[PDB]
Amino acid sequence: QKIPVKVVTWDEIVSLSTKLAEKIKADEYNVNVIVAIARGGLVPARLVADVLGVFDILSIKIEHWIETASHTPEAKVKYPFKVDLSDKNVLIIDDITDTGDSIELARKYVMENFRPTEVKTATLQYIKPAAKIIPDYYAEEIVSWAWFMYPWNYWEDEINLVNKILIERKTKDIDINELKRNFVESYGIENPPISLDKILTEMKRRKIV
Amino acid sequence: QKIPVKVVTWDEIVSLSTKLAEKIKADEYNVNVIVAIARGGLVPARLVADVLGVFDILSIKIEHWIETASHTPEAKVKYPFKVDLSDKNVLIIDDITDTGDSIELARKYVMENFRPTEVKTATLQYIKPAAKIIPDYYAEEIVSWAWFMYPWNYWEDEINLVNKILIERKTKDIDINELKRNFVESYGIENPPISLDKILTEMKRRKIV
Ligand SMILES: Nc1ncnc2[nH]cnc12
Ligand SMILES: Nc1ncnc2[nH]cnc12
Repeated sequence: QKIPVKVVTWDEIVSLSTKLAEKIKADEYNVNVIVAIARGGLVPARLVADVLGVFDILSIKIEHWIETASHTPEAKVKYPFKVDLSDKNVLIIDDITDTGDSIELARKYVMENFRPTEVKTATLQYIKPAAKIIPDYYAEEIVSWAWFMYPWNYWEDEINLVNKILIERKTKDIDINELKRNFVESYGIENPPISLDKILTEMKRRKIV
Repeated sequence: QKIPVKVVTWDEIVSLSTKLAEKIKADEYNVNVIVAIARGGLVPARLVADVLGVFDILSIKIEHWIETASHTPEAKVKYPFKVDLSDKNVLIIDDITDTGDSIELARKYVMENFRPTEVKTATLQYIKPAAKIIPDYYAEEIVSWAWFMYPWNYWEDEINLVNKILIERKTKDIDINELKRNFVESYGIENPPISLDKILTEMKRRKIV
């Protein structure tokens, strides 16, 4: 019932994004167009583009669906479109390769619909034990599964982590102090980037509580 | 010949992005889809999405062209596509409104090709004196023109700032100490986020020097 959670800072994102770009430099892959996987790849896409000198970034939104009875997972491009990237070297970017389901779909999608000369894949992180497909480049190998909390995800991640606690509670409990204590117990996070009272307020606004 | 340059940190981006989101919360605009203007809007787009709870982000790349003899400016969507966003509330996001040429184009483009129920515009910064169009939301009003150096633009911006200095001189064996001095004199930057020796190396790699 504990979940391993790792808080990632902006300094780490800069550091990881730069290291990722350096691998691509060293490999002398000449990137013309970066395709970001939305939403997780937008930020790393931009930073890699800055270091490598890539002017053209596009994005595709990938949704993840689960069938209730079978527990079957399915990944889908939402708002799919076509453009002509023939004559271009494409780099697909996302934040993390977990199962590898996302970069697998992105790669197929891009090859069929953008028809680029070449395609490669890159993510900041790569979970060795979990990944069915290995991205062509990654900045950091992860050998033990954890949930990575990115700085562009602090609100949503904390909202979901709070929710996971609240639905266990047999009797409602507003004592923010209980909530904070559980957060430490369950997630190992003594100081959430966004304070839990702010998270609660926002959950109310959204009609989540 | 001096250029007013403002270095923007990540802490400022987080702060600005959040303030921008708060204005949108307060205004009770219910955003379904964020359309980011690439490349400048990708990062702010992501952060705003996190704070507001928006799952769908798309992007359009906007180029800026200048006619040599006439000095006529023209902004153009590159790799244009169409998708169906009817029944959706769209928020278009960019880093800065300078002339306003970009958000003007984006807005027209989006209404004509995505066909959303409603469209609004947002940027982190807005230059009052320069802007011919005004974004619906902005985090910070700028009353005196400056070049804003964003954290996702440090390499490219510094490369261009270095170049502007090098073309004034004839003597072609680059003195780094001279270069650093000029950087302070021309831009007011004593401590560039990326060290100029790294910038120079990268300019070489790209065949810029
Ligand atoms: N392990 C993980 N951490 C953060 N984001 C993810 N998205 C999919 N898997 C993830
Ligand atoms: N004044 C400015 N600062 C940073 N980026 C820009 N892009 C267009 N105008 C800009």
